[PDB]
Amino acid sequence: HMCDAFVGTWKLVSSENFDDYMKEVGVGFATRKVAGMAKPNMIISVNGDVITIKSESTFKNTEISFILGQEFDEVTADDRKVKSTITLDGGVLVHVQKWDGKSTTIKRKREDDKLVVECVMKGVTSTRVYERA
Ligand SMILES: O=C(O)c1csc(COc2ccccc2Cl)n1
Repeated sequence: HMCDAFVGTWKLVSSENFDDYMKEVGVGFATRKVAGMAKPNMIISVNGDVITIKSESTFKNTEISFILGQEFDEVTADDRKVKSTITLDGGVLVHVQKWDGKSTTIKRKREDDKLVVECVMKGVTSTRVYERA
């Protein structure tokens, strides 16, 4: 019953500061423009201890499966090769990505009927809000 309130199909409904977050991460112009247009659907499922998060969009379909606290290799939608660890901290899914001596964190939280995604790199934060599909 780990992650129950996250499981489902979610659709992006608002974004703030994502272009700047992507700039901070190092994403180039053309990828920022096309990625920034996307309205992904995020599909979260759990089977035993394994959590799967899929994102589907016209930019780039992704899928990660993981066990909380157990590092895995991830190729991000912007083509970074990162080492990721996802944990639950006080009901918040915390997804840390390490690459080339850098770090970024993606937090996912249930707030009312929304799933709120906060992406932080150095001093730059982007907030992306999803609704049930
Ligand atoms: O909500 C997510 O899954 C999520 C937020 S940030 C991310 C990985 O980073 C990118 C993804 C697409 C374009 C540019 C970047 Cl930097 N995934």
